[PDB]
Amino acid sequence: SELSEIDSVAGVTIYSVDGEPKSFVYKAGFAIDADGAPNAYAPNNGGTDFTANGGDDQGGDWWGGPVDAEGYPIKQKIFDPFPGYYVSATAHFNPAYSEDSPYRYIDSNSIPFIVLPGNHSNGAKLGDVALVYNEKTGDNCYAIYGDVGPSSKIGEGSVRLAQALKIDDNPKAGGTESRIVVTLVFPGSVGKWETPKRWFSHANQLTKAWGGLSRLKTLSDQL
Amino acid sequence: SELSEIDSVAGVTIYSVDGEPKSFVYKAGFAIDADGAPNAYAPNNGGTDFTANGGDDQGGDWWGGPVDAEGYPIKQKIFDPFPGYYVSATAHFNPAYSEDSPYRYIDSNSIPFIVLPGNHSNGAKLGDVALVYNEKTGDNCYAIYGDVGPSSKIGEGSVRLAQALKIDDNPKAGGTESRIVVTLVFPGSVGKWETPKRWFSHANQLTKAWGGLSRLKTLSDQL
Repeated sequence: SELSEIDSVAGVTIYSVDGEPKSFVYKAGFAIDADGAPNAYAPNNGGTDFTANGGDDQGGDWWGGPVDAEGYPIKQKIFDPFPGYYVSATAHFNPAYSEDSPYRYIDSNSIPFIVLPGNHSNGAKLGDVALVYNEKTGDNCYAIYGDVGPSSKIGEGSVRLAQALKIDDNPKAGGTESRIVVTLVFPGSVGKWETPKRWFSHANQLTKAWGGLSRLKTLSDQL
Repeated sequence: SELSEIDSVAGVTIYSVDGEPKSFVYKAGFAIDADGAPNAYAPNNGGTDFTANGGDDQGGDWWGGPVDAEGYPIKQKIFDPFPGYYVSATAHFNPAYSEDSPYRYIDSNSIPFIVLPGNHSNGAKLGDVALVYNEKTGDNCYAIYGDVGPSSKIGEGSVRLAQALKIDDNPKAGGTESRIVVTLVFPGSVGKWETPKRWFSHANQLTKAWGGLSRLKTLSDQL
């Protein structure tokens, strides 16, 4: 077999794929990561996700995004997409923008991105590209490794990636627990922030060199 | 008396203001410029503005945004805010993104920006900052010179700037022709693209040095 187990998370095996470019693959469900969307979090459950999923916004521990000097979530400004909403962070970021800016983070609503579990990146660096495939519908999309999830879970990506895969994109009730999504990651492919046009083109180039979606469909029968 | 006429458009006198930092001021209505908003234009009147307001989207003269090699408007991709909508352009732009990207242009929905009439920039360069004041309500906001309008009209700005001034922000039916908006432009203040946090902070410093909003309110009685 061209596939060799390199890792396993929550019952999902991750396989190294023989050949160039270097890649690994796994079949999992698809939870919705709204992190980075500028409407994900707001006071009093005003966002698309529950405020409490970012922590305590009243001077306790807030982990959902950047905080001020007193530990309160940053509120978006009049020049930000959703004034008064909190700034939701992703692990991948655009260095052009300050820590307190929604523009620093990857907008889950518009950018197809995958989540990898913490300590299970398997050599991938934030910004690396991937091909993502819904085996139930045939839908597929290129994506970046854009966020880090719990080390104990696997199979998660952005609101826009869900839309592209025809998976329910609602942050509260969406996603699927059915293991219908095949993710092919290209570790070492980018490793930095770049424009979506640039990384999408690169994902296309790597996928063609790797053997295309047709090869992924063939390999997916082993998963 | 601190004001000296430097220009006139559509019956609106534009005045330089004595002292540093250099500035000019005018009192005008506020038309809505949806250019740069990624939902402004789409085929078949799908955008927030009428498609015809961008020109001819059937291979003819299209001024609404970039076109392909055949002359038809560029459509947004799966990694753009509104896939399938046209790319709407502003005169001011972010050089980090390609001509065909909505991210290159100033998103009217989120960025407070003013329009100056073509051939009537009066020394201002795109990216320069301004203080904008609704004399009827007292609302005010800093903004950038973001787009170029018809040479025969004056008083126009972005959807977000309308929101900040509590003026109807609808691209089709909004804005006002009542001369209630006082715009104080700082020519030579920035003259390039930079993050909103940077230019907004600089506008705040220039306004402090210039004498604050209270000075603009007093000067507005001469307009």
